[PDB]
Amino acid sequence: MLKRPKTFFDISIRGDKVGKIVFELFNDIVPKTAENFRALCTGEKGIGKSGMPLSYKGTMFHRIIPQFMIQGGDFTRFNGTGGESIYGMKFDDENFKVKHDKPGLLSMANAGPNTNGSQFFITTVETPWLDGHHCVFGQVIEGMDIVKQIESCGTESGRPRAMCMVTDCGEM
Amino acid sequence: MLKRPKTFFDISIRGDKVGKIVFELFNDIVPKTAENFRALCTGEKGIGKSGMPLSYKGTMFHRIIPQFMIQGGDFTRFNGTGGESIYGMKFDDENFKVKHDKPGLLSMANAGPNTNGSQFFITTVETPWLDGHHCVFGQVIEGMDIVKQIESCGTESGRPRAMCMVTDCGEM
Repeated sequence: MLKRPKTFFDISIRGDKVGKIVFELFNDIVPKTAENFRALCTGEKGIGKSGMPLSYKGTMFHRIIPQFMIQGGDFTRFNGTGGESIYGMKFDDENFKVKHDKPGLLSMANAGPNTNGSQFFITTVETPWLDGHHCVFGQVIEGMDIVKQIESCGTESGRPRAMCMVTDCGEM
Repeated sequence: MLKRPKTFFDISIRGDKVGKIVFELFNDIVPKTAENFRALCTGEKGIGKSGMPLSYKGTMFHRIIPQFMIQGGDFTRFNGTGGESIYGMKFDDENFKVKHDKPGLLSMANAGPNTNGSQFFITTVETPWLDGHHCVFGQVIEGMDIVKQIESCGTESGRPRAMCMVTDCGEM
């Protein structure tokens, strides 16, 4: 019998520590996707195939769209073109059971079907149009205000107006 | 009678504060170029033409080449395609009096002649091949170890292996 894992990001904005976001991952619904996020928070898998630490520590939210989502998780290229899962470069969309039906959902970014690596995004609104297309695997249980601070650094193109960093992360 | 201005960057690497770099700017040799760096350290010019704060606070070293230089200063795009001077988008190469003849020199990055904005770079070796082509305008007087820590995050393509941030900056 397994519990939902908890992870956290420590956030800083524009160089200043702002607080902590705490996630709960649905390992009961998408075990393989949740477990990817869990390991990348802990860095426990060491050095990935790209020769980089498999860890969100020191990563940026490189795409931020107000009234939509914030996106991060690229720890090989820090610009949205990289990232790597614990399973390899890419892994398949596990399932689409959970809907983007509320704010503060954790969901896998992808460049098409079954291209999951390490990039994730956090919704700040309902985004049902992403249902069936991005795999929701956990939710924000603490720190939605921090999410809304990062969101407030965004533009409609997604280009950020400020650098928001995961300065530390791990499992609680 | 004017003294050389001093500025500083507070650095963090991979999310951890590492220390401070202190510069001395040759306002006696390149007054207009030094003054651009001075203002952008203080943020005193407020909001630039691109609608962003004219400030290095929260900016990244987006290009890092070991046994060469580290490059930062893009506060409009955070990837090497942006930046803005206090004089406008671009300003002319002031002069080329000072040579890239020692480590720890501050020099203006450019995409060709007279395209100076806000991107700078710090040499960690002698780079005489950049003489006559990039405008040297100050030097590192404290924290060369921090420069060498950032450099150690680089690759030969210039892609960084870690996120090194100016978390605070100003004039001393």
